[PDB]
Amino acid sequence: LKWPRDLRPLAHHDLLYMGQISEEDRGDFNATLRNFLVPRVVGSQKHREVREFIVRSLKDLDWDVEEDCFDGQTPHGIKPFCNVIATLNPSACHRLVLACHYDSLLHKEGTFIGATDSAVPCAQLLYLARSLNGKLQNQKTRGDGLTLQLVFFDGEEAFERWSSHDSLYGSRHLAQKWHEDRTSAERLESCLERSEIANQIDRMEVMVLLDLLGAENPRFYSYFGETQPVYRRLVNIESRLNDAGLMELPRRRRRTNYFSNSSTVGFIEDDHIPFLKRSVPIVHIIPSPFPDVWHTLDDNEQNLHHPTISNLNKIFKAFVSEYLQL
Ligand SMILES: [Zn+2]
Repeated sequence: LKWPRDLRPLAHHDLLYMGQISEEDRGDFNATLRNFLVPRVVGSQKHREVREFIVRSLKDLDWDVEEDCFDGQTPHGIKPFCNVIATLNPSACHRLVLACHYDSLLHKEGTFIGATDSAVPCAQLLYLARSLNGKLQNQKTRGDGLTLQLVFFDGEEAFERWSSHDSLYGSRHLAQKWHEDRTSAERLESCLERSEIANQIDRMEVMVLLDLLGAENPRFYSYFGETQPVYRRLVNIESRLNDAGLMELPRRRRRTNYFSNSSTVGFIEDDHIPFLKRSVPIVHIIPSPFPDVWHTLDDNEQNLHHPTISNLNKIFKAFVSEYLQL
């Protein structure tokens, strides 16, 4: 089966531009990232501050922002949860959805920053919205029926031992909410010819979920055959960036190889699951293996690898540009 949207290769000019960074771009990203490098456990003041910062940053860019708030039972009692959904053009039928979670694990051993999990992904999504703002606002005027949507899930982490009932609180809630929210092509702006739209979940054209990013030398694989055409664009973009000499490497004459051209046999539970169960196509941008710092007190700021983060930001910027033809 072909991808429902013909995927036009990024022109060289655009690839080079998406692959550059000024030191002020680096500084802008780091400034954004500092806002997330704090404990943000569900129910806490800093958690509320982080949500407020996400919401304000995106409202300031003239995105439509929904705070999807609810209370849910947990092994620790009733807890408040608030997903944040930012949509560049609400009326556009189809959404390229980029996602991550913004809560941090309540770690039994002490204060836990969750720098890779997922403070960096949070910052990457905001940095994309900020750095591509002009181009995105231009794209929004086309009436082409496609837009960008950013979802910051709350309550990804378990309070106790990960289970179907203790984990993915925000994503389980949102997927069900959108599945039950009925709509059709006539109510929406420029749906593709062959689109079957019965509810809001059908408008998610593909969900690209970023998680556990920020450690050196991540290895990604295509986890879903369904989105192999999309995944292959990340492979190609990374290859073109290396060919252009636009990746930061430790030594001359090396290449990044983050996006492997293989598939793996690996089952990961994450925020994508409740959407996958409802036929949303998923690209899961998560390393295999997980970073060594995963769910340890060492998942902190100093253990981030900034050259890797810069390289990923170039891939992601080029990918959004290519998908939306910015
Ligand atoms: Zn985690």
